[PDB]
Amino acid sequence: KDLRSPICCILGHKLLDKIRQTNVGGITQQIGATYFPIDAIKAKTKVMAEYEKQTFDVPGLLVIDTPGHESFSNLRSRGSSLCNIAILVIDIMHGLEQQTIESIKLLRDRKAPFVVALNKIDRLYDWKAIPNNSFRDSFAKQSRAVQEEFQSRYSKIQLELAEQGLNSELYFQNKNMSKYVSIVPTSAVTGEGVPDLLWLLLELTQKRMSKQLMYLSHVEATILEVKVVEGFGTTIDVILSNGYLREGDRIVLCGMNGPIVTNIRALLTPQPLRELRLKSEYVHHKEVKAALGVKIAANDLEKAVSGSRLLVVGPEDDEDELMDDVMDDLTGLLDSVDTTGKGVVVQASTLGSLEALLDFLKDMKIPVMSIGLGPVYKRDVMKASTMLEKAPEYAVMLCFDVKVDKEAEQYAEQEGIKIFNADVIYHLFDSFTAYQEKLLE
Repeated sequence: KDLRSPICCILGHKLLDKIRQTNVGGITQQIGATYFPIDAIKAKTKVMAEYEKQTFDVPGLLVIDTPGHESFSNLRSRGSSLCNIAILVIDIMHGLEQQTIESIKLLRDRKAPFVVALNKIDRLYDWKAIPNNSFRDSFAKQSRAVQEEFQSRYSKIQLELAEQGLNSELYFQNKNMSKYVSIVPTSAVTGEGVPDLLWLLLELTQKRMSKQLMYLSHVEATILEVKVVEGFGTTIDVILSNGYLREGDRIVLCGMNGPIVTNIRALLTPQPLRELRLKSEYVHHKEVKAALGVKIAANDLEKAVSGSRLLVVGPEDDEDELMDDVMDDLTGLLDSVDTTGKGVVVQASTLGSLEALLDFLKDMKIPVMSIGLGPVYKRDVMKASTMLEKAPEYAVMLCFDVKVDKEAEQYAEQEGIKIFNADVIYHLFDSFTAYQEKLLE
């Protein structure tokens, strides 16, 4: 069979610094991701033969490495196209951070599958480490004492997980993955448990997600970043999870003001050699194939929507129809709102973030007049102005993980339009409630 390389991401507070380490093969830094060829994974999971059967039927594994929630930029309905499984990192020493708690809620709302990497086991007192060893092997070789510290901290964390509504189990004791998330103890410092983690990701993707890895005729590529690069203008960073992209390809994209159609001018990956980075930070490719994180340079990318997908226009294909098709997600979001009624104006970083926020605002019966994506401008604030006479209360903008232009802020202040901006939804809610209540007293 020709199976796709599965794609995963890490939700962490560096663990991936340890996984990406190789000792004198073929692990490559890509754009916004790191790719692990299957042979490298074999080498790194060699010690797992002691405990498990091994399966190597995929070309490799792609790890989305950016620091945010970029793996959830698209609609949840296309989630698996962007990321097959998440790794929720939890500190064994000081337990759950708040960021961890949010990540748990986000994962539940996205309905995304994940495992837990229970990191920092080295910090257990008198931990005697065996570099890059499997967990069970190093653990059996610890003192009874060390084994007991592990059990204590582990149980504390299981409690803290149960408090976020999660039941949890060590991965080799999970017989009910539908009920229990698997826990893999790791050390970013020593590398211990990393073989276990690789084996487990391989296992879950190849065994319980075989259909997701099945060969696909058509391209699957999702926009994660829209970034200016001097010499290229506005570029886009994408995850190509299926198919091929070629220099010169006619592509259509979802944009803030409608569909964009353009032609690929360059396909770019990072330049690994220091000396060559003096000449260019990138390697140009005539053609690339999944699974990879790649930067695309093309004209007219300025209004591109993060989380949107790419369609390649074939000689046979109708461009106008495809242009309509690409919009479907954003348009579906637009249909969820009544532009006529009284309501707030909403603006979000990505299709996924916009969807998560809209779902929330509907859950709270909070009406929304207008919808938007990306950085906030004065023209965007102006949308809420109409609200002021009809309702003082709804003349507000609810913004998620976006930037507000100074001009927009001054305009809002001078107009008495409230701008609430946060990177966690409940912050927005609390601010809005507070505002309404203030208006009441």
